[PDB]
Amino acid sequence: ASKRALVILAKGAEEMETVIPVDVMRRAGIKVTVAGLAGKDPVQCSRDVVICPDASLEDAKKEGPYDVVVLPGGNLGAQNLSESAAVKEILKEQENRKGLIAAICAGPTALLAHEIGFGSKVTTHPLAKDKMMNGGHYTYSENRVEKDGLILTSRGPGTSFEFALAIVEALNGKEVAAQVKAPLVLK
Amino acid sequence: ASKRALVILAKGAEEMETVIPVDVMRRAGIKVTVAGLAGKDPVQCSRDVVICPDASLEDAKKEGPYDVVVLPGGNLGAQNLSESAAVKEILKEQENRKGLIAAICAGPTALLAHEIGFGSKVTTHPLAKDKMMNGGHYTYSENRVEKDGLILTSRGPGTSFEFALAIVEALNGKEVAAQVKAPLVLK
Repeated sequence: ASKRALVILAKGAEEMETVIPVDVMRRAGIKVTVAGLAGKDPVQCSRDVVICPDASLEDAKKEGPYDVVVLPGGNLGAQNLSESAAVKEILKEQENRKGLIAAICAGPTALLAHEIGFGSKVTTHPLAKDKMMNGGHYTYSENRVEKDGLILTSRGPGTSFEFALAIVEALNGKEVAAQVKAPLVLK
Repeated sequence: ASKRALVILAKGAEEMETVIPVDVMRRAGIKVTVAGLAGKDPVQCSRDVVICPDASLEDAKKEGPYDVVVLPGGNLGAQNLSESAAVKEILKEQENRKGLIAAICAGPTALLAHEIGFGSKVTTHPLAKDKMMNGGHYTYSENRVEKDGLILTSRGPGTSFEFALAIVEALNGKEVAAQVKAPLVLK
């Protein structure tokens, strides 16, 4: 079987947190769709790297369901994800069907904005903790990667590989994750 | 002073090895130019991530000199860099002016193709070692990041942050590198 992943790309997204998971998941044989929040046009990321999405979020959502919905970080990117009604719908449906939801660095704050996974233990970038914890709807963790059921979170660009490999393990198992990890030269 | 970096992007380049250094260098205040080898059109990377270069290599080379020329990996990308006469010229001029040259994973094999930095200690991805060592023109290292004078090399996607931070330290110093590293959440 071939798992499917939806990565939602918005203006201001952290490019490393977008590309590392996309790349690693594809190395794991996961069919990944990089969906542009604003449409099919190129997206200017946080450090000006411009990525051309595979399709618009509008079209991509029509090709669901996905085994995992991935939310990259980047403050401005996360804010755009948090303000999107389309994102809210996708996350609510994914949660309802018991599908994996993964967010990294500032990305988890989008879960808060859409009231997703309340009651879960989560982590975020240290600078995004206060925002994420507003209201005490989650229990905070300092672990590099935190997985509480179907809510998988991570802390920053530097934890992107661990984050991606955790997604791979959840979808394709520990063996596949180990096989994909080796050639990456991660110590 | 504001250092300048030239990142040469070719079809088949490893997107993580392209984006991590670009992102990290920009966080370090380095003026980075993502130059498309084939032109100004979007580049399809090794794991299908499509990046739109800031400019064509042709135009970018006219805005030199650069404090560092960066060669991402990815077998097909490295091969394209190795076959480019334009790349050969840029690297030879950078070497001649005693400018830093950085290559990662499969990227160093391009140095071999253009006879750059012979006699230097270098590292590459384990799978690129035999190609790099053809003729014994370099001395091989297993270090995650190897720097011998103006030739800086690294092993793979998983060493991209160390590689990028080494470039930052060489250009802007140890203090700046430490400041940029902290928010990345690298352990």
